[PDB]
Amino acid sequence: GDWSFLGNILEEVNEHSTVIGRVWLTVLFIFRILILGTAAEFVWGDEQSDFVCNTQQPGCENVCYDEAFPISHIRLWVLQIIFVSTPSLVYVGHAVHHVRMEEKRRLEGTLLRTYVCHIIFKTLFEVGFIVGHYFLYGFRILPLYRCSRWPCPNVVDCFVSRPTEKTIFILFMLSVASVSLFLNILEMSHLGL
Amino acid sequence: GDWSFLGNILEEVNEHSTVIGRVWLTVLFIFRILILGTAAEFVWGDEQSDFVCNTQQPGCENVCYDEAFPISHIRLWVLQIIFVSTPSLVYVGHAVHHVRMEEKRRLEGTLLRTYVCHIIFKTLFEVGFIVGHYFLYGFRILPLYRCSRWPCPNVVDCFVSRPTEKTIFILFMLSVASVSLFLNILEMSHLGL
Repeated sequence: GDWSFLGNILEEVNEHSTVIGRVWLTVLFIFRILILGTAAEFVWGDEQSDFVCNTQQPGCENVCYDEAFPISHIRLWVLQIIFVSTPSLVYVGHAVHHVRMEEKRRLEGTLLRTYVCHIIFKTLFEVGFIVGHYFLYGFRILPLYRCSRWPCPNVVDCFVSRPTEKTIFILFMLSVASVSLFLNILEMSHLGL
Repeated sequence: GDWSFLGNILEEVNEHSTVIGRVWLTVLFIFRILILGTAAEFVWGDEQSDFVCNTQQPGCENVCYDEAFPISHIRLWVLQIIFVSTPSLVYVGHAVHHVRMEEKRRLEGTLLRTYVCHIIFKTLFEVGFIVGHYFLYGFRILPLYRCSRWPCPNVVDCFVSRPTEKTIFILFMLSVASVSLFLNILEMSHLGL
C-alpha cells in the first residue's frame, strides 16, 4: 500500500522529538514499513491460493483457511503500525497548535506532560499487539493444520504455504517491536533525568 | 459361475434321499444358486467400482474398501453352498460304492449311520456360516463407512454402493438358510420315528 501521507506527518514529527525519538521513527520507517512493502507482502501474497487441504469436500478449504488465519499477519502488522503512530500525530498537533497560538499573539511544562503520555501510549499499544499476536498465533507457523470445521467431514489435513519463511519474518517483526519498546523506555528515563 | 457339475451330482443324490431331503435339494437349487446367479451377483457387480471415499489421498479407496469388505458376501455364499453340499456327495458316494459291491458279488444299518452323520454335518456347516456372517457383518449394510486405515489421513468417509438392496438380499439368504436348518431337523426327527 501507499504510506506517503503518514510518512509526511511523521517526518514532520522528527523535528519535534528527542534523539531517541528520531531513532524510533527511523526504525518505524526502515524496519517495519519498508520490509512489509518489499519483503513480507510478497511472502503472504499466495497465503490462501496455495493453502491446500486433503479433501474433495466443497467449501472445506475456504472454512479451514479462515479458521487457521482469522486475520492475516500482514494486516495485523499494518494495524499495529497505524496505532503506534497515532500518539505521535497527537503530540505534533498539540505542538503546531501552540505555535499558531504564539504567532497570533521547547518541551515546556505544558507539552512535557503530553509528550510523556504519548510515549506511554506508544508503549501500551506495542505491548498489546505483541501479546495479542502471541495468543492468536504463538510465534511459529507449523506446516500442518488439522481442521474439523463444517463442512469438512471428520478432521482434514491442510497445508500452509511458506511456513518457515513466514516464521522467520514473524520473529523478525517481534524483535523490531521489542527494540521499539527498549527505545521508548530509554526515552522515558532520559526525560526523567 | 457355472454350477453344472455340482448340479449333476446333487440331482443324482435326489434319488437316494428322504422326501424332506429332496425338498432341501430343491431349495438349494432354486433359492440359493439361481438367485446368486441371476439376482445377487449383479447387485454386487459394482461393489468396489462405485465405492467412493471423500479424500484425494491415493490408495485410500483401495485400503478402505478392503477394510469394510474383507470377503464379499457373494463369495461367502458360494463357499457356504459348496460346504453344505459336500456331505451329500459323501453319502451318495458311499451308496454307489455299496451298489457296485453288491453287483460284483435301502437305508440299511450301514448307510443309516452315514446318512444321519451327513445331515448332522450339513446342520453344523449351516450354523457355522450363519454365525460367521453375523460376527463379520451383522445383518445390515449401512451406507456410511468411516475408515482410518493407512494411507488415509485421520478418519475418512466412504460410501457403499446399493446398501439397501444388499441388505434385502442378506436377509433373504439368512431366511433361506434358516429354512434349510428347519428341514434338516425335521429330517432327523422323521428318521428317529
